[PDB]
Amino acid sequence: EVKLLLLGAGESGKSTIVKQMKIIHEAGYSEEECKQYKAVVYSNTIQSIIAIIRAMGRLKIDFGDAARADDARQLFVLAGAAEEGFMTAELAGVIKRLWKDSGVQACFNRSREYQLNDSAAYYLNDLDRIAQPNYIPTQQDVLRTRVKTTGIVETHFTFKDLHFKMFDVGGQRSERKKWIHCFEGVTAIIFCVALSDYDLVLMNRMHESMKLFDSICNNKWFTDTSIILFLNKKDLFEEKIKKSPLTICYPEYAGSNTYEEAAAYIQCQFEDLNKRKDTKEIYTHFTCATDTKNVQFVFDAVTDVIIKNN
Amino acid sequence: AAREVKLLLLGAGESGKSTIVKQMKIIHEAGYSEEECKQYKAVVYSNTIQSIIAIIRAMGRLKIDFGDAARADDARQLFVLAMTAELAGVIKRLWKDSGVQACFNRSREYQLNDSAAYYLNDLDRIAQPNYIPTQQDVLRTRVKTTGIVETHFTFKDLHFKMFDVGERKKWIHCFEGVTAIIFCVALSDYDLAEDEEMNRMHESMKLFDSICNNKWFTDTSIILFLNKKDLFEEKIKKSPLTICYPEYAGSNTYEEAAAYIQCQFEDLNKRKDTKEIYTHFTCATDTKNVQFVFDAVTDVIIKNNLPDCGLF
Ligand SMILES: Nc1nc2c(ncn2[C@@H]2O[C@H](COP(=O)(O)OP(=O)(O)O)[C@@H](O)[C@H]2O)c(=O)[nH]1
Ligand SMILES: Nc1nc2c(ncn2[C@@H]2O[C@H](COP(=O)(O)OP(=O)(O)O)[C@@H](O)[C@H]2O)c(=O)[nH]1
Repeated sequence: EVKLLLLGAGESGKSTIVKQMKIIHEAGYSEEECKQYKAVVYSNTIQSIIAIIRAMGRLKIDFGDAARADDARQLFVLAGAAEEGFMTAELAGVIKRLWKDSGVQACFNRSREYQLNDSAAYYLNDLDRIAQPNYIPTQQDVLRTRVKTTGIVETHFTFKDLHFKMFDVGGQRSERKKWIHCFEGVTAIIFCVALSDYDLVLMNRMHESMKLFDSICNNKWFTDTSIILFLNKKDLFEEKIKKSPLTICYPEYAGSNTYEEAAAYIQCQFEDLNKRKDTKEIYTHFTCATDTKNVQFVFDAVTDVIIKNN
Repeated sequence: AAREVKLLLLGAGESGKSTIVKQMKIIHEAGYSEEECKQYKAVVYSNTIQSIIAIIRAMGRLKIDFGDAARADDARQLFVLAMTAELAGVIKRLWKDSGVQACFNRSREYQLNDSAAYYLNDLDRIAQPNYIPTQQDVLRTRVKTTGIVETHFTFKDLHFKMFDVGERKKWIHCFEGVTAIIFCVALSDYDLAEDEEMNRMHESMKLFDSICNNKWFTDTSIILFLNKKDLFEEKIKKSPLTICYPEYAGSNTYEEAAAYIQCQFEDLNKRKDTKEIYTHFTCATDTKNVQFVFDAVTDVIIKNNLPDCGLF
């Protein structure tokens, strides 16, 4: 029986990794279980479009089809009386026309300049499928779900004759930091880093993640804890690096803005934080948390290592 | 912030901690929507199944026979069949058998969910192919808590953070600035964990003794919830408190037994001069009572554990 502790800044993907464990080892999501997330998908979806639109204002930008001005105001009024767990084709229509707007899509691409759900685009596009009244959220839909984790979530599953007891720690900064403390001496830690946070001006979000990793990695609490590093959201990174310069996050970066090199660099910047390199090793994997195939492959490796290290 | 309140739910398990949690959602936020409830259809069924199963499976250990020998058939199916309107049938019939009912009445002899009768006596409306469980049905569900559950709610201009730990031991101390502890006690447990050392009540007492006197919570208000008083109100009429406190010489009446049990718990406070215990007789499943109780709880927190910040 092993105790794995998902760690890392919010939105790095701890939760998504939990679901993948469910989907990959125990059973997954019954058409029944999925139905549960209908309200979350709607919530996320509406949240995504509102954010983008409410951003057009600040970033000073006009809608494509001048008429979308009506749908904009409509969006809000309909978001208020929204009966969670169900979305009206009326609202479904408002979002749809807005998402297909020239100026709105322009704001969407200027996404880094504000806060926007990673899943924003994924849901919005599939809006036709999701707007249906009988719509049953797919496993991917569930995986793309974004819900702030509170308290500590604990999942169980057996893999390779091993009883895994995983832990995702939500809660505020301090008590979280304090909960981590009562987690000193865990079999393993899977620290997640959202690679796509390099170009975000949230200190830098990436450096923040780094600072956090530095603490966990060189912390006396985990001197016998397999520090596993998930350089996650590699997909969003790839689509992003070809437009945004890694320099934004690392001015001391001489390489080129290409997935391979930049990714490699980020991995370097994190691994370099490890002080006791001769004593303890960092097991890294570039991941796409939402990608089940990727995560199974990756978790396979994590297990193997876990097995040896003990 | 001064208007931040950290609440920790403690107690023995099946003592009503999560029921309080569920209640905080129903009272201070929205409650369980038609959809959300539908989510619990399964647990309500499993709860129901393991309950009737627990009864039958116990008839044996207690040398009990079915009323009408015809049920022995349904007994067989129940197992080799585990909801279908067929299952609903084997249940209803078994739930009516005199012998079963008699086994159900000796529940203290074995382990049985407290919502057993509730569900079973409502099996019809429940087994309905178009069953949408009620908040109450949700409230009566039983499902082990894992990890740490957290609930946020604003009430009386206070921002509450309530925690329920899933077993729970060194994690209770893993909290900082805990404003208050709501310790739950299952009153109806007096006449019955594992018949190992002491009975549930004494277990709970050990638990409370440990917490009530812990110096880590010296600045934490100790709220005691003598819970499941509704179930307690019934058992005291047909089961002596002596089963739990052999030295008990009082009458087996709600009022007297309840007071006694309160005393046994409050006596444990080894710091009567400095630390006060705020006791409440509750029915975690009763939304009305919970809010009433919780309203009193906050006034206590406001009036005893908060800086002069404006609420009092
Ligand atoms: N595109 C993409 N999205 C991801 C990936 N991992 C997580 N997400 C999404 O990013 C958001 C945050 O994920 P979550 O697990 O909640 O992060 P957490 O707060 O660290 O637990 C959710 O919408 C996830 O579905 C990924 O690798 N690629
Ligand atoms: N009738 C009745 N049932 C209760 C009461 N409190 C809790 N229950 C039930 O007792 C069972 C266990 O409660 P739960 O909150 O899970 O206890 P926990 O293990 O301390 O969290 C559930 O079926 C609850 O619905 C009560 O006050 N009256």
